[PDB]
Amino acid sequence: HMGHIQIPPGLTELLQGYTVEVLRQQPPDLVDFAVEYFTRLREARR
Amino acid sequence: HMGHIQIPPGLTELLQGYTVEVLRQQPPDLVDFAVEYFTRLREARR
Repeated sequence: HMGHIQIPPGLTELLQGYTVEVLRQQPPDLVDFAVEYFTRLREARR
Repeated sequence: HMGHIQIPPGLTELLQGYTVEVLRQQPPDLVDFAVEYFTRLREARR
């Protein structure tokens, strides 16, 4: 349970957008906003 | 719909932990991991 790699792929871009959203609409809460925004991202293509 | 501030409070620390989790357990997916980890954070205190 130690691992030898420390580079989260697709983590930068994804997070980046976050700052672009939470700021373009400063939500009343992040935790909840993170679950709603991401929970939907799974069905984005829809 | 423009806003004049650009500093998400409580956003750094929160995100920081993320990198500490997604890396200490490289999940099979971030989006879903973001919704599960955060969706639960709301009931953390529990």
